[PDB]
Amino acid sequence: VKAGDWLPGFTPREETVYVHGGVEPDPLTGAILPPIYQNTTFVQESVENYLSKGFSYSRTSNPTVLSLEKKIAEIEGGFGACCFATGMAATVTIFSAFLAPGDHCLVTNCSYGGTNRCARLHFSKYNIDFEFIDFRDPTNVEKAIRPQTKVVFSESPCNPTLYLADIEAISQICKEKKVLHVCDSTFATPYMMRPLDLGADIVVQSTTKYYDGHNCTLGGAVISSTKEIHDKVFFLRNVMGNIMSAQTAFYTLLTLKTLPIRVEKQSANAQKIAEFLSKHHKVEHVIYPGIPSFPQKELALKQHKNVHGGMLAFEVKGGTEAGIRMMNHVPRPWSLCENLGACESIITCPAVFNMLREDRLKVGITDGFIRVSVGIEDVNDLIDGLDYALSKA
Amino acid sequence: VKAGDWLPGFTPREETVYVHGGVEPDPLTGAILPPIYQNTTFVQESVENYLSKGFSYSRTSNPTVLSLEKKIAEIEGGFGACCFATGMAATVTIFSAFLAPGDHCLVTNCSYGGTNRCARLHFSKYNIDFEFIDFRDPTNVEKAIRPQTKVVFSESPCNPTLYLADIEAISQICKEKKVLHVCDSTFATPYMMRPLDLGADIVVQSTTKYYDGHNCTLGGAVISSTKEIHDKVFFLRNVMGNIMSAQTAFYTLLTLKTLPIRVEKQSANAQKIAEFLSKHHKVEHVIYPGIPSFPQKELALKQHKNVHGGMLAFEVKGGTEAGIRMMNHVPRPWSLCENLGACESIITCPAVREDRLKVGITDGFIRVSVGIEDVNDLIDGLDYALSKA
Amino acid sequence: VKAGDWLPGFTPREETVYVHGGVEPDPLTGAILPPIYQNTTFVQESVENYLSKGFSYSRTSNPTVLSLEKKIAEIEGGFGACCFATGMAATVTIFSAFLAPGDHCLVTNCSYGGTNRCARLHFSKYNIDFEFIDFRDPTNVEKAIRPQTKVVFSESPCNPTLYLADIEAISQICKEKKVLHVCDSTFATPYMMRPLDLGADIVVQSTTKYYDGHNCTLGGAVISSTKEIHDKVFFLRNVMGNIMSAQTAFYTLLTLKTLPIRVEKQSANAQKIAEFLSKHHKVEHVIYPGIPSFPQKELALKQHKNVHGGMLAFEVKGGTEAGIRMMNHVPRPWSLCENLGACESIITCPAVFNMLREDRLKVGITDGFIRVSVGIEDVNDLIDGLDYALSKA
Amino acid sequence: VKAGDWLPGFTPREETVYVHGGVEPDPLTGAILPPIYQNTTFVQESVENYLSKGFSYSRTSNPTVLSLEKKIAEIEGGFGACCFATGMAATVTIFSAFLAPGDHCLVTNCSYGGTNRCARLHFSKYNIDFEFIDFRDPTNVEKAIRPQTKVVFSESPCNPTLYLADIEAISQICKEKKVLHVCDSTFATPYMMRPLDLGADIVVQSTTKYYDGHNCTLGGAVISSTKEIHDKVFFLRNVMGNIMSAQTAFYTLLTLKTLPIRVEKQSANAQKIAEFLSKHHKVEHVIYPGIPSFPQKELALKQHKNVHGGMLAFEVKGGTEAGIRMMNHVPRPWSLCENLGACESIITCPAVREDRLKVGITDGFIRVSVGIEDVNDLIDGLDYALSKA
Ligand SMILES: *Cc1c(COP(=O)(O)O)cnc(C)c1O
Ligand SMILES: *Cc1c(COP(=O)(O)O)cnc(C)c1O
Ligand SMILES: *Cc1c(COP(=O)(O)O)cnc(C)c1O
Ligand SMILES: *Cc1c(COP(=O)(O)O)cnc(C)c1O
Repeated sequence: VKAGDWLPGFTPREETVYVHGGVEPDPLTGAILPPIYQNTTFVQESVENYLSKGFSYSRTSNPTVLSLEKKIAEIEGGFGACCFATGMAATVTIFSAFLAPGDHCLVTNCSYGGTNRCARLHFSKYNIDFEFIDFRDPTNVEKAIRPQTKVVFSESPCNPTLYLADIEAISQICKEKKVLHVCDSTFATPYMMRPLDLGADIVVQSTTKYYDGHNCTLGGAVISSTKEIHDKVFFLRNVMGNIMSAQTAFYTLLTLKTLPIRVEKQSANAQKIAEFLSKHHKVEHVIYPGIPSFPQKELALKQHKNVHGGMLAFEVKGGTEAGIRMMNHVPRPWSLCENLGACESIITCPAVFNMLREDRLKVGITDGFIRVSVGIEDVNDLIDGLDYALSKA
Repeated sequence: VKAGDWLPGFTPREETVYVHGGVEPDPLTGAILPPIYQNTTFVQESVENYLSKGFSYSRTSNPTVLSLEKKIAEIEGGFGACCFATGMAATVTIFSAFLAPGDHCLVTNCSYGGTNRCARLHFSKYNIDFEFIDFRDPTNVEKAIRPQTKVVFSESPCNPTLYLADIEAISQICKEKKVLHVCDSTFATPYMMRPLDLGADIVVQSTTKYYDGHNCTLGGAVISSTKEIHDKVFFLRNVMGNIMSAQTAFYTLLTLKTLPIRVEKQSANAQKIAEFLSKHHKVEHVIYPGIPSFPQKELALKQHKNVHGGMLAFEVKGGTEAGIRMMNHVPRPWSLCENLGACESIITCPAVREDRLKVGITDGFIRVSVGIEDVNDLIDGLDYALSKA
Repeated sequence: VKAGDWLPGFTPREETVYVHGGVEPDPLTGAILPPIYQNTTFVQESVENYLSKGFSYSRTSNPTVLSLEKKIAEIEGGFGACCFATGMAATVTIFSAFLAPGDHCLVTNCSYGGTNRCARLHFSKYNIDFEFIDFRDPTNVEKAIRPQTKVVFSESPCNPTLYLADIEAISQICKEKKVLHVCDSTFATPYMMRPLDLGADIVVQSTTKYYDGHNCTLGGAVISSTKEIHDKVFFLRNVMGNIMSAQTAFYTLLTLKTLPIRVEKQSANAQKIAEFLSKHHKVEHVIYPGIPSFPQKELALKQHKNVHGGMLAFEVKGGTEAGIRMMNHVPRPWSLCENLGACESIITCPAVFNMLREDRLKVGITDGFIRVSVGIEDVNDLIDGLDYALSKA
Repeated sequence: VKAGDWLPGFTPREETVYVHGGVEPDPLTGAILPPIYQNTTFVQESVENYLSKGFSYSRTSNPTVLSLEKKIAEIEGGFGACCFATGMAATVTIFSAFLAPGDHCLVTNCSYGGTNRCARLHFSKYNIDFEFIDFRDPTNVEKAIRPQTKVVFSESPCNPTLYLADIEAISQICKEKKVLHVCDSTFATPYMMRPLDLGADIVVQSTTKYYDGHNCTLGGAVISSTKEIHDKVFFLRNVMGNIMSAQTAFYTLLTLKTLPIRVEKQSANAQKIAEFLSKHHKVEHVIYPGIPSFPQKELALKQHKNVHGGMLAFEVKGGTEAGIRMMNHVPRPWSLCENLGACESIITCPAVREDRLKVGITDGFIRVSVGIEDVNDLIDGLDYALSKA
């Protein structure tokens, strides 16, 4: 074994895979990072040697994007990954590939807003029936499967309610039923939970959130457990032209290296903040998978590795008015905006940042429902700011 | 009127719009170029001031992408534009927005391969009927329109045959029929043909090609004639997650500035190369709108402005094997690859299928993208290559 | 000869060199554009194979920067090129390499402000004597050469007066005198004049201006006629750590492709604008190498190929007050700012955008002296805006 | 105090400054990250409003670079910071600004190679006398100060020996002597040592190393304790044309956010690797501030905060050939290259010169940059490599 070779028969440990996975020094120059292939087209040597060097057009595939895809397939435990302009585009590509008119698709009722909206507002017009059910109980899913069900789409934890789905149990049901199991583990990251290890057929990620974790790029990823699934997604990406760009792939290859340490820090910070809010006289409920009153504590302890994540939610006593005063008074370092998973701590109120009382209520997004993405700042500053805002609420 | 203002009541001339349309110096700093908003989210000042600064999340809209969209809307003469990760995503978004199960869509039979394939192989599974017809006679279009027809999709010039479609007549037909006319004018560029000026309801562009013209970025654009259409596209883009990145948009804002002079040069070179090939004994036919042998020269002279474009095609005597030997022996500066519209001259023979000769792509059919190299190097390379055919 | 080879024994024509010079498809993937080597360090195969792949540290050299350097050396007719963070850094590196205390350096008295300032304010403290003389007459230079003269630094055309220097004649003198001839041909571009073809030893370029021509990047280049000179510059760049970045190199590799067509359009526009101003009753003098009253018309016709450039200057009747009203009233498309050579037409007043009357007068930068960089907009818009501003002056 | 404001009278804690220092949401859009001002010039509103928006030309200053400079000034506790294309340009600019013919400058004898070489081989031709001495005893510094001495240049820890300099004592010596103290704390990072807090007049940083920590960018920074010093540096940077690019500054603004957790991890790994090597029979000596065998452990415990850093060094028994065989057989995840401070673990043996052993770099001297990989992979690779020594 020489410098540049890995030791044979060794599987690199996890953090090493985050640092190096799917990437070796440039063969041509030894460049330690992958060069950015900011180019549209790739010259062919001859008609007979078409694609011999593996590339022809970046809408189809691109060397930088491919390096990122390989690293992501390694980190998530999948056969192959496909990288997309956004997480919404990865989601939409799954829905586009595996559903046809007359098909049934069970979706967690607490899915990300955008996922729900793309299902109801758009894909339903193709006479695809999306049924949104409670995924907390796996028997609910098992018995909601119909003969037209082709896809079961789980999310865990859920955006923003933080409800968990038992991925292993649902995967068990879907295998027995011969149904595709797709799971959106954006809130979890592979550091906390890898649905493909838990039996999922497909994982969808918004790399915008934690993969990036820097509020820098948009991106999506579809990680497939088999070559058939992977090739289907690959084909449809080429057709829908929603592939990720080389520059975004570079950014994400760079930010993935620190995902484990980032998520550890965010999660410790979030554990402390959730405990603080748990004791606060102005706070009505606190949802965080790591505090002992979490209603799905057992599933969390079963399913979450290392951490319980950077996301939490709470409710301020007083209702919408108090929540709004609180939001309007949360100071820096906090940011009042959308997105999550970033180094920068973010706070938002999903119910004021278009629908009706009863929907957001049945969903769990109450009127004072504040969603919180914890970053890597000093937790004492973050709690100072929350405490101030709360005294103002 | 002081420094930094456009004169009220005056309209910039064409090239000025390419340089400056949709962009002003940065209000905060005066930066002559718009900064790159390489950021995903935008901080809101309060709950009630939500969106007061115009942005929330870059998947929905981004300032750099918006400046490019304003430029493109100005260049193509439309109400609004939306920018996409690719031309194929733009096309797909039109299909997704304006078709439903049971609808009918007429598509030019000589469309870009990708368009034909996403229609026939994906959207057709939603029980959408795509009919491919010959758009060279607008009477065909008029006769083929059904009551379920929602979209007529033209492309002019066509890839790779360079067939032309009469955008104005087709638009009058669709207006009378209240059907949406979408035109893919990627091969023309707005510098030679603007379908919105000719009555098209929507324009689709692969900005990858000429807008970029540098082999650098991928991109797509949908330019909408009306606010209703543009709002629909915008909403669907947000739902599809196929918006263009801010970095890409910065690149394209940069490269658009030289589109007029780039296309002037490419078309000069293309005219010269077409005349050269028109005389070569190894060459069966030459297709370029700028030579008298062009079948649709009347429509060409009516519809094309400034130039006849950087794209041409030609047939080499001897069929597929001849074309292949030529390709294998085309020297630099030519590049054998995909893509078109670049400063780098590109040659390809898409053949290397009885529906090919129905789509007009024959055995020795060679599509040629003329760049801005010295035309003598390009012609000398072509002449050598042909000596090996 | 196969696809990917050039025809043997052919020298590619000029515009072809701008499009392709110093760049071939990526050997590894066939990528038509050079990949961006956004990386600091390059992995070595072994101790004995150190530098075998040619790179180790991007402060010293970088593959993207090297591609740009090769293209630039081709376009300018030099042995080798060295690319720098800015044009000021290239200039400073020349001054740093070839002057020592006690040395004499003749500089054109109408050099770029920054060049003059770095000479007087900084390098003079090393007891280097910079003598600034009129370069319009080559005999002035010949007879101003002293035994301590090591460097003759010409600029042509000059920023902003547009004075020309007879590069061939000065090169002749410097050869006979055994003195280094450096020429800053930023205003000219190699499309109009290549001092290395005219006998210069070194060419300095601010690639910020026309190489870029898009107001996008900063950059500098030093093109050396011999390997000795080139290696000296290379060493000193590594030591002073002012190399250009891979990303800026990519941008410039991309913008160089259109330099010929850009400069043709800018120059036609500038010829028209200079004629218009030549006829304008509010304009006192107009300087443009292309109009028939240019005082150095003969040298211009001798020395300029294809074009007379995008730069012009004029003076408004009325003095500083009229000039200021005019500047304050020039509308878009014009931009009131610094820089030049860009697609965007730019106007500025060097004498109000810190010194004294008599210096700016002896220099030629009069009080109403407006410098104009013409872009590629529609010339009718540009003349409309100038005419408006002038009616306002 | 509403959303978007810092509480008046409060000072952010350390890690918060790494995330947020010197940056606010974009006033125009609310963009949570500052846009990239990839532009050369800035449009002025009028002749008299010249510079009213703060910018004119990116060689002189640029908004992205300025936001990074504000962050860095906050992190290092200085009046101001200027950013440069590289660490070497920062060092060079200090030498250019503060030395003149006939001046004297004391420089640590175990400085980074580049610093020693730009002094001995370039600036010495301006009749500037550079004296290289042993900074481990501040009495040496005090005794070596001449009336022509203008700059004392310390570096702590030193590259590659990891010698420490007592920044506080040296600063007191230079204060009494009214000589400028510049400290290159590149190896320490402000997370472990901030020389400005210890009395240094100037800090120089290669942001290439830990500030970046990703092997991505080159960069330098000069942090000035006073406005006089900072204005001098700024003026000279404008004259030298060696400012940092806006894109680089964007990258570094990004990577700085994780510097604390990166360095925490690297130093944990480094402590474990040093303890491992301290026990290996093939290893002569191990140099890491965090083990009891460290000669300057008292100064280490006094001057280092939080961690003892990601850098270590060690000597392999058998000399140069042993070190070389080890290097040739260090496996992945290790990278054999230059640079340090990255998430990617890097190893090198700078030897492959009687002044080497005067500068303390022996035959089997191996400098090691510990990244954030799993320490077991790193130790296993080192153990194999050593089995081949
Ligand atoms: C944000 C999100 C998405 C959408 O991904 P984008 O990158 O914003 O398009 C999908 N799933 C979850 C859980 C998400 O949070
Ligand atoms: C290439 C092309 C497209 C597709 O655009 P992409 O950017 O490659 O996805 C659409 N129409 C035409 C005419 C095209 O040539
Ligand atoms: C602008 C200029 C320079 C300086 O180059 P920068 O890129 O601005 O540092 C040098 N010479 C001339 C003629 C110039 O115009
Ligand atoms: C590398 C280094 C430098 C030089 O910085 P660059 O960015 O490589 O130019 C200066 N000081 C130390 C300690 C260094 O290690």
